[PDB]
Amino acid sequence: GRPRAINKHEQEQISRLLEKGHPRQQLAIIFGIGVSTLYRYFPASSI
DNA sequence: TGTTTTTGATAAGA
DNA sequence: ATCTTATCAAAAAC
Repeated sequence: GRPRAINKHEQEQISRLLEKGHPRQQLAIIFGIGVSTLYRYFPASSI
């Protein structure tokens, strides 16, 4: 199968950053993954 | 060349 | 312009 873009570690962190107000576009770029992926891992309707 | 799993563009959104 | 969501083709792995 294909590996995940972010490990469970990165998920807790990104989750945090997102709650702290970091723009998904910025996080995408930095972690080198796609904005759509972030919206999947963390629905807007969940922050 | 083949399956699986997850990625990421993308279109649509009373 | 923005933001979000689910879809779906295919990249990534083996």
